[PDB]
Amino acid sequence: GMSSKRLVIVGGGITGLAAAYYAERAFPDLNITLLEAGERLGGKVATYREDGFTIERGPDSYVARKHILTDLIEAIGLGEKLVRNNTSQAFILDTGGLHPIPKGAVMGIPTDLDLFRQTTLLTEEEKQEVADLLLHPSDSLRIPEQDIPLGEYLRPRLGDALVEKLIEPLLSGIYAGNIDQMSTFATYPQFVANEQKAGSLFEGMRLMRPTGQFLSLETGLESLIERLEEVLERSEIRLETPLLAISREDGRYRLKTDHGPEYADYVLLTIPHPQVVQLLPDAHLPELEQLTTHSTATVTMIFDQQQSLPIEGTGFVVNRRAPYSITACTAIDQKWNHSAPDHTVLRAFVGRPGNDHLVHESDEVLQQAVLQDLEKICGRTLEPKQVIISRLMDGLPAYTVGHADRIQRVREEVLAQYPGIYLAGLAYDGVGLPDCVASAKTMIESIELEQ
Ligand SMILES: Cc1cc2nc3c(=O)[nH]c(=O)nc-3n(C[C@H](O)[C@H](O)[C@H](O)COP(=O)(O)OP(=O)(O)OC[C@H]3O[C@@H](n4cnc5c(N)ncnc54)[C@H](O)[C@@H]3O)c2cc1C
Repeated sequence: GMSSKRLVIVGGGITGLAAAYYAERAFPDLNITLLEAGERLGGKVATYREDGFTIERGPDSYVARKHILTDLIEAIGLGEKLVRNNTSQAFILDTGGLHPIPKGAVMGIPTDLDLFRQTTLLTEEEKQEVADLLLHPSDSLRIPEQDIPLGEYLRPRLGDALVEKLIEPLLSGIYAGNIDQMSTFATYPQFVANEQKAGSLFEGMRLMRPTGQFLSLETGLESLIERLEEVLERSEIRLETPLLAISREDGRYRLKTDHGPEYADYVLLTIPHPQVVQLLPDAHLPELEQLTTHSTATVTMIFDQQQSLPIEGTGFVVNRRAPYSITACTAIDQKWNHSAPDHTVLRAFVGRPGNDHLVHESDEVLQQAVLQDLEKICGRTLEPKQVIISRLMDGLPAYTVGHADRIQRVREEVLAQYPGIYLAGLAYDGVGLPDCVASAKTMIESIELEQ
């Protein structure tokens, strides 16, 4: 039966709850305790579910192709609630107004020049320049052997205008990252693979030429959190119990909390990475000290069903140069059939790296900024019936070239200074829900080798 040894999982978001699920199965004889600092499980995942609404406060969905989360959802009995996103028309907002996303393009890279050059997003001259670059690529281009930033890869092939006006805001989406720092190999390795096969970027994207790509749940993403807790059979969940310190107990660890210590043999930290650095002072973790973040607010406005749709499609992304506080907005009721059946619901995002001060301001200042933006964008006065504001402090890390190797080195240092302490979550192996689930599964698995 039960071993003397104990696993403590720290953080009750998706990474920590997934970790407990997988730990229950991998180690029938190991004791499992989960410490969550706040009043609830779920971390960033939270769903507003009153008055027949199902409106996401944090992540709204996940990439279906990352099927580990689909598999978890099925295994725990939630498969029947899976819904896909509707596709219709999306837009880029810049200083020149609301432009439809150009047709004839894969990830903003033109594959049909005639259709693409109908766009108003670039000037005629910029369009001619994109065409000349695509059809007549320089012999001086070289396929990158080592990883380089996306912007360094893309700018010489496509020019600055297309990268700035279309690709960056398209590919960054609600996350708002900087195209010029993100890794090429870790984000879009198929660009390079296809270029190498087709001999040019334009013909590489043409190999890739063609119900949306995303999954959520009818009962809301928070129902996933709730079901995970429910299917745990022996893990002890302690809410309102932040981990405050880690000390050595002759090979084991003493974990300090407000209500007395927990003793552990294995510790999985799934909490924000700057708390990792502070909790593990004998570990030299500059990689984690230099991993930056920004904060995001979501501001959701519920309107009585509208005769003139405020946005004529699923939503828009905003060019960072334009005079707006919002970085993106979604017509939730257009994108998700289940969320708000008899209403018009808009969800705006606010916050970029190096520019997120609005997120720390009051609800009235945040709301007013979002309202002004939309009233200008939509042409008219808008009178929301209800507003739901959520704030995801330090929520998005900026992964740059060499991240994955830096995280390997962080993990080796932690294992060498604190044997039995493992890390998982959004700082490490990908920001998205499925990446975090995988992060949890792989770290649980690797404890399995070490017993
Ligand atoms: C604005 C925004 C939008 C996003 N949209 C998407 C999306 O559409 N699709 C997608 O796939 N991903 C999205 N993500 C990424 C997604 O949120 C992450 O994949 C996921 O929530 C990370 O979960 P986690 O458990 O690692 O961290 P968190 O959700 O941050 O959970 C950390 C937990 O640890 C707890 N904690 C903190 N300190 C302590 C302590 N000292 N002791 C104990 N517990 C502590 C916290 O209270 C929390 O419960 C989005 C992220 C943001 C910021």
